[PDB]
Amino acid sequence: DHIKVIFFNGRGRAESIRMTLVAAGVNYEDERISFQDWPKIKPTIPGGRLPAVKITDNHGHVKWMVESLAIARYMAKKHHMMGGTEEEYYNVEKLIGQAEDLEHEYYKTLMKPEEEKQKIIKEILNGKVPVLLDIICESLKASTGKLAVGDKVTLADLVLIAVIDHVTDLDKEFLTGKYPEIHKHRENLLASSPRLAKYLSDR
Amino acid sequence: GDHIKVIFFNGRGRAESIRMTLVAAGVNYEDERISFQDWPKIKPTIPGGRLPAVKITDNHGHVKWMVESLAIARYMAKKHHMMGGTEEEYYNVEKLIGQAEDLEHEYYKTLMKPEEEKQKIIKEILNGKVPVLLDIICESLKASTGKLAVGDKVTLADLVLIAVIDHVTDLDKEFLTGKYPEIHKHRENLLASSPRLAKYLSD
Ligand SMILES: N[C@H](CCC(=O)N[C@@H](CS)C(=O)NCC(=O)O)C(=O)O
Ligand SMILES: N[C@H](CCC(=O)N[C@@H](CS)C(=O)NCC(=O)O)C(=O)O
Repeated sequence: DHIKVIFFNGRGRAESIRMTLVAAGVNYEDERISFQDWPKIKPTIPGGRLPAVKITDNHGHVKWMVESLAIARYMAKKHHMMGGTEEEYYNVEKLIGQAEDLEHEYYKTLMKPEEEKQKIIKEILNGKVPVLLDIICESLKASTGKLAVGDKVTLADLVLIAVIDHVTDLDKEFLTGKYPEIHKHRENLLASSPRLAKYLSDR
Repeated sequence: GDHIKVIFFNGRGRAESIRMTLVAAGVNYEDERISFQDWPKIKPTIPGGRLPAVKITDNHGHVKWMVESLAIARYMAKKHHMMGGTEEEYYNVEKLIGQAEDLEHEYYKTLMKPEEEKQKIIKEILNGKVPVLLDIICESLKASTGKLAVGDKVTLADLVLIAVIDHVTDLDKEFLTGKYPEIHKHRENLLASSPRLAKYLSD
């Protein structure tokens, strides 16, 4: 099996797929599509949207996967990162749903001109962003372990890291002196996963 | 002796997926609808401060709280064999869910806005992402190994899809008239496959 991850942006929707693969110790090839090449490549991608995952086997047969968090969930599930009980599974999904709500605020700021981007940033950072970070903080407090859910790595952990990095892309100081539980989550995570720590250090 | 209470405000909102999976599973529950007037006082009693939420009471009267609509839905669906029976069916369940939620998110752009502003946004999405997403869902449905969204039996993907199509039609009751045969065909196949849901929806 050759796994290829096809995407536009370096820390976009593909991050959860890449992080999931990295934490599982599964090898993959990154293929980044330029803004210039997209018109040509679009019709070749089932569904016409990125990110997408092209899996090619030993005999050269191709299976396609699309919808970032559907792919992420599938891989996580295969590598035991979707919780170990129905109840852990619920808590993995709760946190993902929370992180995705936060991500959606961030998305409001994306590919807009330097001007409109900063009016939206100011609106969300005084709006749903702190509300959602508080909700995530409380969710983290309720874990039975040191990570988002239980004591071992799940998709919840990886989706959370990616969304937090997005918030700090909007205001680098936003979590400075605040949300100890979030800061602590990342500490505990990089310790449970040398791979991810190594992946994230590089970029 | 679990008492399941579904707490919400809309009525055909984010709770719908929870209600529909309970209905399909033939699991009984109580609807508690929160009025605008009552929300200020009820809000601090809901963990997370957001609806919908599910309050589960045993025969002793201990409380377990569930929040995040699609985390609750997924947990219920998983418990009742509606999240696919293989890892690949599971991926396909999530793919369709992800597609439906993209559509839902366009619909949300129109909500709780004054009549005039709502008409400007409705026109934008209906000539933009809405038809693009409906075409993607149509092709997803075509790729099913059976007559429903994934395989031949009910999954969460089926219920999330019908909820989102009803939202599209709330925006323009004619939008799918003579279009998207596979979507109409899906709902047909679904009501037939689930008397309980057909009953639930007719009323
Ligand atoms: N539900 C999303 C859909 C992906 C999506 O909205 N892709 C955008 C960029 S992140 C895209 O490929 N736009 C190019 C196009 O649609 O032509 C996912 O997580 O996979
Ligand atoms: N967590 C997401 C979203 C929850 C959400 O945005 N709920 C809103 C309305 S649909 C809410 O209860 N807001 C009340 C408030 O925040 O004061 C879900 O349950 O699907």
